[PDB]
Amino acid sequence: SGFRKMAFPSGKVEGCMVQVTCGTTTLNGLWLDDVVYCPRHVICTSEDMLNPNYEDLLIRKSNHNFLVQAGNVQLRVIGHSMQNCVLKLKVDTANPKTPKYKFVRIQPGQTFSVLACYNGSPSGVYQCAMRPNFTIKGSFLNGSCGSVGFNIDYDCVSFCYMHHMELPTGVHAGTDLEGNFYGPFVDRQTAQAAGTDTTITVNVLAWLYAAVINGDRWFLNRFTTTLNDFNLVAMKYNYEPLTQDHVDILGPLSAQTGIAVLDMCASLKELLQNGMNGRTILGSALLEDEFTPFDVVRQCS
Ligand SMILES: [Cl-]
Repeated sequence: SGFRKMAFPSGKVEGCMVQVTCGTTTLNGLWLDDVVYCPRHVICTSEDMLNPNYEDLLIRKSNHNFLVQAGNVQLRVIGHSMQNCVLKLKVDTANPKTPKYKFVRIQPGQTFSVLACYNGSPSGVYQCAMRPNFTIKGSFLNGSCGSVGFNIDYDCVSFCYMHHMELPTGVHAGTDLEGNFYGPFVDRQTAQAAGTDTTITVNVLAWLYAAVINGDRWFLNRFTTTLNDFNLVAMKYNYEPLTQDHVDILGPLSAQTGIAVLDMCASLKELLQNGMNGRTILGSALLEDEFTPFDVVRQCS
Protein backbone atom coordinates (compact mmCIF):
# COMPACT_ATOMS: atom_id res chain seq x y z
CA SER A 1 0.00 0.00 0.00
CA GLY A 2 0.88 3.74 -0.26
CA PHE A 3 1.80 6.07 -3.15
CA ARG A 4 4.85 8.41 -3.08
CA LYS A 5 6.80 10.44 -5.63
CA MET A 6 9.40 7.65 -6.05
CA ALA A 7 12.80 8.11 -7.78
CA PHE A 8 15.00 5.34 -9.27
CA PRO A 9 17.93 4.33 -7.00
CA SER A 10 20.73 6.84 -7.84
CA GLY A 11 23.83 4.61 -7.23
CA LYS A 12 24.55 3.79 -10.92
CA VAL A 13 24.45 7.56 -11.74
CA GLU A 14 26.36 8.70 -8.56
CA GLY A 15 29.44 6.73 -9.83
CA CYS A 16 29.40 8.86 -13.05
CA MET A 17 29.28 12.39 -11.54
CA VAL A 18 32.43 14.59 -11.84
CA GLN A 19 33.40 18.28 -11.36
CA VAL A 20 34.37 20.32 -14.48
CA THR A 21 36.13 23.74 -14.21
CA CYS A 22 36.99 26.19 -17.03
CA GLY A 23 38.30 29.58 -15.83
CA THR A 24 36.31 30.44 -12.65
CA THR A 25 33.16 28.49 -13.82
CA THR A 26 32.65 25.11 -12.00
CA LEU A 27 29.72 22.74 -12.81
CA ASN A 28 28.92 18.98 -13.01
CA GLY A 29 29.87 16.50 -15.75
CA LEU A 30 28.78 12.96 -16.61
CA TRP A 31 31.68 10.48 -16.97
CA LEU A 32 30.79 7.44 -19.15
CA ASP A 33 33.70 5.33 -20.53
CA ASP A 34 36.47 7.85 -21.51
CA VAL A 35 34.09 10.85 -22.18
CA VAL A 36 32.82 13.57 -19.78
CA TYR A 37 29.56 15.32 -20.90
CA CYS A 38 28.73 18.83 -19.56
CA PRO A 39 26.92 22.06 -20.59
CA ARG A 40 29.03 23.92 -23.22
CA HIS A 41 28.34 27.24 -21.35
CA VAL A 42 31.15 26.05 -18.96
CA ILE A 43 33.45 27.87 -21.53
CA CYS A 44 31.42 31.15 -21.16
CA THR A 45 32.54 34.29 -19.24
CA SER A 46 30.16 36.98 -17.79
CA GLU A 47 31.42 39.33 -20.61
CA ASP A 48 29.92 37.37 -23.58
CA MET A 49 26.73 35.82 -21.97
CA LEU A 50 24.38 37.92 -24.23
CA ASN A 51 25.38 36.37 -27.65
CA PRO A 52 28.28 33.87 -27.30
CA ASN A 53 29.79 32.26 -30.45
CA TYR A 54 30.56 28.87 -28.82
CA GLU A 55 32.55 27.65 -31.92
CA ASP A 56 34.86 30.72 -31.51
CA LEU A 57 35.07 30.30 -27.71
CA LEU A 58 35.83 26.53 -27.99
CA ILE A 59 38.53 26.95 -30.75
CA ARG A 60 40.38 29.34 -28.31
CA LYS A 61 40.50 26.56 -25.62
CA SER A 62 43.11 23.83 -24.90
CA ASN A 63 42.62 20.38 -23.26
CA HIS A 64 44.59 21.85 -20.24
CA ASN A 65 41.96 24.70 -19.86
CA PHE A 66 39.56 21.92 -18.58
CA LEU A 67 39.95 20.79 -14.91
CA VAL A 68 38.03 17.46 -14.41
CA GLN A 69 37.89 15.92 -10.87
CA ALA A 70 36.35 12.50 -9.97
CA GLY A 71 36.42 12.80 -6.15
CA ASN A 72 40.01 13.86 -5.37
CA VAL A 73 41.41 12.19 -8.55
CA GLN A 74 42.10 14.72 -11.38
CA LEU A 75 41.30 13.27 -14.87
CA ARG A 76 43.56 14.36 -17.79
CA VAL A 77 41.56 15.77 -20.77
CA ILE A 78 43.14 14.41 -24.04
CA GLY A 79 40.44 15.85 -26.37
CA HIS A 80 37.42 18.20 -26.51
CA SER A 81 34.56 18.63 -29.04
CA MET A 82 31.12 20.27 -29.12
CA GLN A 83 27.92 18.28 -29.74
CA ASN A 84 25.05 20.82 -30.01
CA CYS A 85 24.78 22.54 -26.54
CA VAL A 86 26.83 19.76 -24.79
CA LEU A 87 30.67 19.60 -24.40
CA LYS A 88 32.45 16.22 -24.87
CA LEU A 89 35.78 16.05 -22.94
CA LYS A 90 37.74 12.89 -23.93
CA VAL A 91 39.76 11.76 -20.84
CA ASP A 92 42.68 9.24 -20.53
CA THR A 93 40.74 6.94 -18.07
CA ALA A 94 37.50 4.97 -18.77
CA ASN A 95 35.08 5.25 -15.78
CA PRO A 96 35.31 1.78 -14.13
CA LYS A 97 31.80 2.46 -12.65
CA THR A 98 30.26 3.07 -16.17
CA PRO A 99 26.82 1.29 -15.97
CA LYS A 100 24.94 -0.15 -18.99
CA TYR A 101 23.53 3.11 -20.44
CA LYS A 102 21.95 4.89 -23.38
CA PHE A 103 20.88 8.41 -24.39
CA VAL A 104 17.08 8.51 -24.91
CA ARG A 105 15.07 11.71 -25.60
CA ILE A 106 11.77 11.66 -23.65
CA GLN A 107 8.30 13.01 -24.56
CA PRO A 108 6.47 15.78 -22.68
CA GLY A 109 4.33 14.04 -20.00
CA GLN A 110 7.02 11.36 -19.31
CA THR A 111 8.79 11.23 -15.90
CA PHE A 112 12.44 10.79 -14.83
CA SER A 113 14.65 10.91 -11.71
CA VAL A 114 17.01 13.91 -11.21
CA LEU A 115 20.25 13.48 -9.21
CA ALA A 116 20.88 17.13 -8.15
CA CYS A 117 24.71 17.66 -7.86
CA TYR A 118 27.10 20.44 -6.68
CA ASN A 119 30.89 20.36 -7.42
CA GLY A 120 30.57 16.81 -8.89
CA SER A 121 28.97 15.76 -5.53
CA PRO A 122 25.43 14.28 -5.46
CA SER A 123 23.11 16.19 -3.00
CA GLY A 124 19.67 14.52 -3.55
CA VAL A 125 17.31 12.57 -5.90
CA TYR A 126 13.66 13.43 -6.86
CA GLN A 127 11.03 12.64 -9.56
CA CYS A 128 10.25 15.18 -12.32
CA ALA A 129 8.06 15.26 -15.43
CA MET A 130 8.88 16.93 -18.74
CA ARG A 131 6.02 19.51 -18.84
CA PRO A 132 3.97 19.95 -22.05
CA ASN A 133 5.81 23.34 -22.45
CA PHE A 134 9.25 21.48 -22.32
CA THR A 135 10.28 22.88 -18.89
CA ILE A 136 10.75 20.81 -15.69
CA LYS A 137 9.70 22.03 -12.20
CA GLY A 138 13.05 20.96 -10.70
CA SER A 139 14.76 21.87 -7.42
CA PHE A 140 18.16 23.37 -8.36
CA LEU A 141 20.55 25.95 -6.79
CA ASN A 142 23.61 27.73 -8.30
CA GLY A 143 26.16 25.09 -9.50
CA SER A 144 23.49 22.42 -10.34
CA CYS A 145 24.25 22.69 -14.12
CA GLY A 146 25.27 19.30 -15.61
CA SER A 147 22.96 17.44 -13.15
CA VAL A 148 21.25 14.64 -15.19
CA GLY A 149 17.75 13.09 -15.38
CA PHE A 150 17.40 9.33 -15.97
CA ASN A 151 15.18 6.21 -15.95
CA ILE A 152 16.50 2.69 -15.09
CA ASP A 153 15.19 -0.41 -16.94
CA TYR A 154 16.74 -3.61 -15.50
CA ASP A 155 20.49 -2.84 -15.33
CA CYS A 156 20.31 -0.08 -18.03
CA VAL A 157 20.44 3.69 -17.22
CA SER A 158 18.53 5.72 -19.90
CA PHE A 159 19.90 9.31 -19.56
CA CYS A 160 17.25 11.79 -20.87
CA TYR A 161 18.11 15.24 -19.36
CA MET A 162 21.12 17.44 -18.56
CA HIS A 163 20.38 20.66 -16.61
CA HIS A 164 21.47 24.01 -18.25
CA MET A 165 19.46 26.96 -16.79
CA GLU A 166 16.67 28.46 -14.66
CA LEU A 167 13.94 30.49 -16.44
CA PRO A 168 12.40 33.65 -14.87
CA THR A 169 9.38 31.71 -13.38
CA GLY A 170 11.90 29.47 -11.46
CA VAL A 171 11.32 26.45 -13.78
CA HIS A 172 14.23 24.65 -15.51
CA ALA A 173 15.39 24.11 -19.10
CA GLY A 174 17.96 21.62 -20.41
CA THR A 175 18.97 19.22 -23.18
CA ASP A 176 19.07 15.54 -24.00
CA LEU A 177 22.59 13.99 -23.72
CA GLU A 178 23.09 14.68 -27.46
CA GLY A 179 22.97 18.39 -26.44
CA ASN A 180 19.62 19.25 -28.14
CA PHE A 181 17.42 21.50 -25.94
CA TYR A 182 13.95 20.41 -24.78
CA GLY A 183 11.64 23.20 -26.07
CA PRO A 184 12.52 26.56 -27.67
CA PHE A 185 15.26 27.47 -25.09
CA VAL A 186 18.82 28.63 -26.00
CA ASP A 187 22.01 28.71 -23.84
CA ARG A 188 22.39 32.53 -24.20
CA GLN A 189 20.93 35.53 -22.28
CA THR A 190 17.53 36.49 -23.87
CA ALA A 191 13.97 37.38 -22.69
CA GLN A 192 13.05 33.65 -23.29
CA ALA A 193 10.25 32.44 -20.96
CA ALA A 194 8.23 29.22 -20.42
CA GLY A 195 5.16 29.16 -22.72
CA THR A 196 1.62 28.46 -21.37
CA ASP A 197 1.61 24.97 -19.71
CA THR A 198 -1.20 22.33 -19.66
CA THR A 199 -2.10 19.41 -17.31
CA ILE A 200 -1.01 15.89 -18.47
CA THR A 201 -4.53 14.30 -18.67
CA VAL A 202 -3.40 10.64 -19.17
CA ASN A 203 -1.16 10.96 -16.01
CA VAL A 204 -4.08 12.39 -13.91
CA LEU A 205 -6.15 9.30 -15.00
CA ALA A 206 -3.23 6.94 -14.13
CA TRP A 207 -3.14 8.61 -10.66
CA LEU A 208 -6.95 8.18 -10.16
CA TYR A 209 -6.29 4.44 -10.93
CA ALA A 210 -3.49 4.46 -8.25
CA ALA A 211 -6.06 5.93 -5.73
CA VAL A 212 -8.64 3.16 -6.55
CA ILE A 213 -5.87 0.48 -6.21
CA ASN A 214 -5.18 2.13 -2.76
CA GLY A 215 -8.92 2.21 -1.71
CA ASP A 216 -9.68 5.91 -2.49
CA ARG A 217 -12.97 5.66 -4.50
CA TRP A 218 -15.18 8.60 -3.31
CA PHE A 219 -14.66 10.44 -6.68
CA LEU A 220 -15.97 7.45 -8.74
CA ASN A 221 -19.52 7.73 -10.23
CA ARG A 222 -22.02 5.61 -12.27
CA PHE A 223 -21.64 7.91 -15.36
CA THR A 224 -19.53 7.33 -18.51
CA THR A 225 -18.60 9.93 -21.20
CA THR A 226 -17.45 9.80 -24.88
CA LEU A 227 -13.75 10.48 -25.69
CA ASN A 228 -14.91 13.64 -27.61
CA ASP A 229 -17.33 14.90 -24.83
CA PHE A 230 -14.47 14.42 -22.28
CA ASN A 231 -11.91 16.23 -24.54
CA LEU A 232 -14.41 19.17 -24.89
CA VAL A 233 -14.37 19.55 -21.04
CA ALA A 234 -10.55 18.89 -20.79
CA MET A 235 -9.79 21.73 -23.32
CA LYS A 236 -11.85 24.19 -21.13
CA TYR A 237 -9.62 23.38 -18.06
CA ASN A 238 -6.26 23.63 -19.97
CA TYR A 239 -5.86 19.77 -19.95
CA GLU A 240 -3.98 17.97 -22.82
CA PRO A 241 -6.20 16.08 -25.33
CA LEU A 242 -6.75 12.38 -24.42
CA THR A 243 -6.18 10.01 -27.41
CA GLN A 244 -7.34 6.42 -28.08
CA ASP A 245 -3.62 5.47 -27.59
CA HIS A 246 -3.80 6.96 -24.03
CA VAL A 247 -7.03 4.92 -23.45
CA ASP A 248 -5.12 1.78 -24.69
CA ILE A 249 -2.08 2.56 -22.42
CA LEU A 250 -4.47 2.80 -19.38
CA GLY A 251 -5.91 -0.68 -20.37
CA PRO A 252 -3.91 -2.72 -17.78
CA LEU A 253 -4.99 -0.24 -14.99
CA SER A 254 -8.62 -0.42 -16.30
CA ALA A 255 -8.45 -4.27 -16.08
CA GLN A 256 -6.81 -4.42 -12.58
CA THR A 257 -9.56 -2.07 -11.15
CA GLY A 258 -12.48 -3.14 -13.46
CA ILE A 259 -13.15 0.61 -14.09
CA ALA A 260 -13.37 1.50 -17.85
CA VAL A 261 -11.15 4.45 -18.95
CA LEU A 262 -14.19 6.45 -20.21
CA ASP A 263 -15.80 5.61 -16.80
CA MET A 264 -12.77 7.14 -14.97
CA CYS A 265 -13.01 10.10 -17.45
CA ALA A 266 -16.56 10.81 -16.08
CA SER A 267 -15.01 11.02 -12.53
CA LEU A 268 -12.27 13.42 -13.80
CA LYS A 269 -14.89 15.63 -15.58
CA GLU A 270 -16.96 15.66 -12.29
CA LEU A 271 -13.77 16.57 -10.30
CA LEU A 272 -12.91 19.39 -12.82
CA GLN A 273 -16.48 20.85 -12.60
CA ASN A 274 -17.09 20.55 -8.78
CA GLY A 275 -13.53 20.35 -7.27
CA MET A 276 -12.70 18.01 -4.32
CA ASN A 277 -15.14 19.73 -1.84
CA GLY A 278 -12.44 19.58 0.92
CA ARG A 279 -11.65 15.82 0.31
CA THR A 280 -8.18 14.47 -0.73
CA ILE A 281 -6.93 11.78 -3.23
CA LEU A 282 -3.71 9.91 -2.19
CA GLY A 283 -3.00 12.75 0.31
CA SER A 284 -3.35 15.55 -2.32
CA ALA A 285 -6.05 18.29 -2.57
CA LEU A 286 -5.03 18.84 -6.28
CA LEU A 287 -5.15 16.52 -9.34
CA GLU A 288 -1.54 15.13 -9.65
CA ASP A 289 -0.23 14.91 -13.27
CA GLU A 290 3.44 13.80 -12.75
CA PHE A 291 2.77 10.01 -12.42
CA THR A 292 2.66 8.07 -15.76
CA PRO A 293 0.67 4.85 -16.32
CA PHE A 294 4.09 3.05 -16.01
CA ASP A 295 4.93 4.83 -12.67
CA VAL A 296 1.52 3.65 -11.27
CA VAL A 297 1.97 -0.01 -12.43
CA ARG A 298 5.63 0.04 -11.10
CA GLN A 299 4.57 1.21 -7.60
CA CYS A 300 0.98 -0.31 -7.36
CA SER A 301 1.43 -3.93 -8.69
CL1 LIG B 1 9.17 9.30 -23.37
